[PDB]
Amino acid sequence: VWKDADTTLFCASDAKAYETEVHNVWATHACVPTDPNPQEIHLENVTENFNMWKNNMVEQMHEDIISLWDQSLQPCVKLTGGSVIKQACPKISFDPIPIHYCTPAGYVILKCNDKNFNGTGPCKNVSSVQCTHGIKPVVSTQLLLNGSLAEEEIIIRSENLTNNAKTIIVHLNKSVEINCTRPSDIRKAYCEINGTKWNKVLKQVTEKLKEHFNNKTIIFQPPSGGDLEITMHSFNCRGEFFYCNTTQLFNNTCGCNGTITLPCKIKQIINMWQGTGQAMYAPPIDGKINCVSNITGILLTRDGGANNTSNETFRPGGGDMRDNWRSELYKYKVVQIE
Ligand SMILES: CNCc1ccc2c(c1)C[C@H](CNC(=N)N)[C@H]2NC(=O)C(=O)Nc1ccc(Cl)c(F)c1
Ligand SMILES: *[C@@H]1O[C@H](CO)[C@@H](O)[C@H](O)[C@H]1NC(C)=O
Ligand SMILES: *[C@@H]1O[C@H](CO)[C@@H](O)[C@H](O)[C@H]1NC(C)=O
Ligand SMILES: *[C@@H]1O[C@H](CO)[C@@H](O)[C@H](O)[C@H]1NC(C)=O
Ligand SMILES: *[C@@H]1O[C@H](CO)[C@@H](O)[C@H](O)[C@H]1NC(C)=O
Ligand SMILES: *[C@@H]1O[C@H](CO)[C@@H](O)[C@H](O)[C@H]1NC(C)=O
Ligand SMILES: *[C@@H]1O[C@H](CO)[C@@H](O)[C@H](O)[C@H]1NC(C)=O
Ligand SMILES: *[C@@H]1O[C@H](CO)[C@@H](O)[C@H](O)[C@H]1NC(C)=O
Ligand SMILES: *[C@@H]1O[C@H](CO)[C@@H](O)[C@H](O)[C@H]1NC(C)=O
Ligand SMILES: *[C@@H]1O[C@H](CO)[C@@H](O)[C@H](O)[C@H]1NC(C)=O
Ligand SMILES: *[C@@H]1O[C@H](CO)[C@@H](O)[C@H](O)[C@H]1NC(C)=O
Repeated sequence: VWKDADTTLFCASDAKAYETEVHNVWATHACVPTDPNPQEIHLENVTENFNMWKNNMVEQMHEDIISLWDQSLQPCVKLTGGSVIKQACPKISFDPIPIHYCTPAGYVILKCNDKNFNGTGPCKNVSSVQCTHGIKPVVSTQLLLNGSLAEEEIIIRSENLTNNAKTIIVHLNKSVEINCTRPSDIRKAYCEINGTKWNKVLKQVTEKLKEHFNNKTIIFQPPSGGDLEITMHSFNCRGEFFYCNTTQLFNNTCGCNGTITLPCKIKQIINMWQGTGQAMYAPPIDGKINCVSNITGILLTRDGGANNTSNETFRPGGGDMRDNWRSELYKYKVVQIE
């Protein structure tokens, strides 16, 4: 028998002791080795209530990735609270590895196994684990990359679908590849996407949004302002910060069924996701830079004033990295064995 409780977690990883890669190096000194023989125990006659939007596991993983990034990414110049920090800025090797989050003695992790569980409310197929599965701390906006997929249906996850400032997390069941490259202006980059698969999955998601918003007309629109970090789909590829224009995906047109080519730029000055200010890095490395990533989720914000209007308007959201961890941690919760 158990009780809801918060506790300090510890991380586990398949990290290589001989790697120079920064994620491996952080987990070699901050995490344990993954359990060589994990045990999931299904708990019968048991229904449990979950809530991904009030889950302390998210804020603890957030804390970890903050610290991994400040130990691994060394910008030339940091501009925080008036201070201006000059540093060394060698190029690093960057490629995230899965992290597992594990309870200490006396506590345990309950797992929701309902395939169409939306994130809040009851779960009747519940298991028990000592560690979560392997989660990749991928930092990005608009699109959630290299994550896990919904088992059955596309799932809409939000704290309050009526609050328009409450972000929406769309969990796909079919991943779409995005192939982003800077070949051998050295900051010009691009991304290739199957419009065939994108527009079909996009149409499937607007069907899902009709269910939650009284059959109304779903309209996709580009971000209506902000810094480049949220107006573009931004991510780190091998240590370089990419900024990609995604208006061709957030578009209601679809003569369009081939490959979509998104324009991208590698930026050296960025607004940090940790909130601490600005940072400037060094020019990108020699040679072809290439990352192929799975799109497994979308982040969205709904427009306002349409209380009386016939349609609903959704634009690609992002910015708060806590929602990125929420999208992989939603099915877990820590409880104290009483
Ligand atoms: C409704 N949303 C609220 C909202 C909106 C925008 C933002 C926050 C919250 C937080 C954060 C504030 N910090 C700041 N303004 N300097 C700011 N996020 C970021 O700057 C950010 O993610 N950058 C970033 C860096 C690198 C990569 Cl690869 C990347 F993919 C993204
Ligand atoms: C509970 O979840 C498991 C794992 O996903 C799956 O086999 C099935 O949906 C459920 N099985 C039982 C016995 O409850
Ligand atoms: C999720 O399901 C619960 C009931 O299990 C319901 O109260 C809530 O409105 C649902 N939210 C969404 C976004 O579907
Ligand atoms: C991408 O998705 C496919 C299937 O959806 C899977 O086989 C592959 O391992 C995924 N890659 C990553 C990095 O998640
Ligand atoms: C994903 O879920 C949607 C329901 O929104 C469904 O129509 C679609 O067929 C599913 N795709 C797969 C591959 O199961
Ligand atoms: C969702 O937000 C609306 C708008 O403020 C609010 O009136 C409503 O109470 C919220 N829904 C819930 C279930 O709290
Ligand atoms: C990614 O794009 C590059 C350049 O367009 C190409 O050489 C490579 O084969 C692509 N990879 C995949 C998996 O499509
Ligand atoms: C929404 O539209 C579908 C169309 O298949 C219909 O079956 C359903 O009853 C409608 N719901 C509402 C609330 O109008
Ligand atoms: C993205 O491209 C469109 C034209 O396709 C352009 O109007 C828009 O300004 C671009 N996005 C940003 C953030 O500049
Ligand atoms: C888009 O996906 C389909 C799979 O349904 C694949 O056959 C096709 O090659 C992809 N697009 C391109 C341009 O190759
Ligand atoms: C997704 O995974 C592949 C292989 O694991 C990797 O090359 C790519 O860089 C990842 N995507 C991002 C955005 O890091």
